[PDB]
Amino acid sequence: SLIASIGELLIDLISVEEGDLKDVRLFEKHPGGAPANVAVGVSRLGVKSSLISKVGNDPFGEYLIEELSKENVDTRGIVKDEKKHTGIVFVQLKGASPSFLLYDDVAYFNMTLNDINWDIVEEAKIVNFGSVILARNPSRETVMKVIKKIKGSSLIAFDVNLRLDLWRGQEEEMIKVLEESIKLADIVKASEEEVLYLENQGVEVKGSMLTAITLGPKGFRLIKNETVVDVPSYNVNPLDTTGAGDAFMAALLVGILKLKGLDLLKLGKFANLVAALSTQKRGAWSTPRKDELLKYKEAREVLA
Amino acid sequence: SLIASIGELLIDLISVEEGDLKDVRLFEKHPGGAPANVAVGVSRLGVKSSLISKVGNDPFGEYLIEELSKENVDTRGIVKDEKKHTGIVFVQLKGASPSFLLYDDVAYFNMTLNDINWDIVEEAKIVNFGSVILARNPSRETVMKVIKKIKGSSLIAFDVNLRLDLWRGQEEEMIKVLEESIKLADIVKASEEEVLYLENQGVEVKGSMLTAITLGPKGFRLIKNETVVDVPSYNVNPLDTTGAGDAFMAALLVGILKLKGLDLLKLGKFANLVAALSTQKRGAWSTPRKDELLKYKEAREVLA
Ligand SMILES: Nc1ncnc2c1ncn2[C@@H]1O[C@H](COP(=O)(O)OP(=O)(O)NP(=O)(O)O)[C@@H](O)[C@H]1O
Repeated sequence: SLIASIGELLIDLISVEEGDLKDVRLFEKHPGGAPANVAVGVSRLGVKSSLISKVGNDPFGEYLIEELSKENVDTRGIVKDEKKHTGIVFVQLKGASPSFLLYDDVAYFNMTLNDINWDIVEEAKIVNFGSVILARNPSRETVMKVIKKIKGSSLIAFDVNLRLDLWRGQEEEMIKVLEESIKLADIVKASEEEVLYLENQGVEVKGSMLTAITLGPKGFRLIKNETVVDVPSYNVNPLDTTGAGDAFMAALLVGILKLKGLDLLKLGKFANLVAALSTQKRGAWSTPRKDELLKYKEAREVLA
Repeated sequence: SLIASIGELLIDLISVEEGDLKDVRLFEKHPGGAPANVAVGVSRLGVKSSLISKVGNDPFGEYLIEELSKENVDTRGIVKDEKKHTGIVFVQLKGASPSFLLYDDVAYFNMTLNDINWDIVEEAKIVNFGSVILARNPSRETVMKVIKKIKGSSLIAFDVNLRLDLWRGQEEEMIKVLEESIKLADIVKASEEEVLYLENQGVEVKGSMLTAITLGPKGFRLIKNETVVDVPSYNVNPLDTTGAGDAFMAALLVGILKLKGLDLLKLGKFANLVAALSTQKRGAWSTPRKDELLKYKEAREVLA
């Protein structure tokens, strides 16, 4: 029962104080990258996890592999780039206007077909990927080729996770690769904003097997073949919602992998529980551990 | 008179705690880059200073330009790159073995001939550069062409500032460029360690007009045509010596510009004073300001 994530793996330099990145003085270093965040979540839920990515031959690349190893995420598919350094992004999560500065000339955007460990990806039942990694070549063509290649042997999950800043000057190609990725996906996760934006350009944001649309404060919605199920969010006191989204995706993939048929109700309750609890942990890796979850019936239904 | 510096301008992310960069958790952001440090030093000493470099069209590029402007440094020659981000370097100054992680695929290494403001360069009486910017093309060929084109129309200063990590795989090409740069230099500055490294590979570390060899805390030595002067450092209890070298250079260049002749005595004392006092300020921009210097006889002789 393997779940493989392929994409960006990087260092998040999170602003410690408020203000535009221009005026932030202090930063905290943490591991980041949607695919890596989900990989860690999947692992915490008790499912063997693998990450396919590329870091530089430097201290930060070493740091990320170490942190991933501590979470028991299979790191064999993470290649070290001798020319490009570990990906980094400076982020400001605070304030009404969260912002970021992502360095694109880095290792994870430099993946080529010869970097892919095919044994690992062919061994997975579900392969997860996002749009961020597709923002630049060679990683874009590489990822698309890998997906097209394993289609049929593995369920393909795609988190839209759209970041317009990463496509300035190539919006036409963006629409094309996103649409192509969606059509290749059995599982598609997106926000209503992303659904509107995309559909407002002739692109239908839907998975062939399952679609999950996040509604921010209203919770989320699980759509399958005209059968729609809405799930309001739990009312709790969040300490940090930074990793909620990826905690949700992890849960959703683990649930799909675990339950016989795709029972939207049980899946929704499980996903919801994981996300809700993730808000009680700090950081990008806030997914709760299997243990903390067994105390819940909505979790035993999928993990136990 | 105007002194122009050409080279790296970047963001220094300084480790807050000790330890390997892999483990450092907190980093403080500050403006950095030898040429920029010298540019600021020159302006503080009351001389018109211009910096020729390239930053990204991003928050950090804006931060650097703003900071330089607060120091009255002419930034007209600082170009914004639409394709590369602002240079950055993660730094560990603490410990027995300080280290760094310099991101090389950044804006300041991507300078082309059309990025150079020739008006500013030609108008300068002294043009200063260092070896770091020569680490990668196109900046390397660009800087060499500029120096060769003004050679003879302006004094040329070169701070060896040797960083081996930046030349791995190209150690031989390194020696060639340093040799040629030193030979194009009227004024050469280097530490005794560097002198013993180059001359040990058939490289003579000497300027055609003046040579400055530093000896760390002990002091420095000014050499001009077989005339060797030893300047023992003034006694001080250092708060931070990070910017001492660049403060020394800024002083050395302002002295050379102001002094009718090349009185190595009036030059030594001045540079010695400026460097010594710089140890009383924290950070890469530690050059004392002119107003703090007018209280010293050794300084008035040069500025007043
Ligand atoms: N503790 C100190 N007390 C007095 N003067 C100092 C002290 N440390 C440095 N200096 C002065 O500042 C000058 C700068 O030297 P240093 O910091 O070694 O710069 P550098 O030669 O560029 N070395 P680097 O660029 O770090 O490889 C010295 O030659 C001294 O004259």
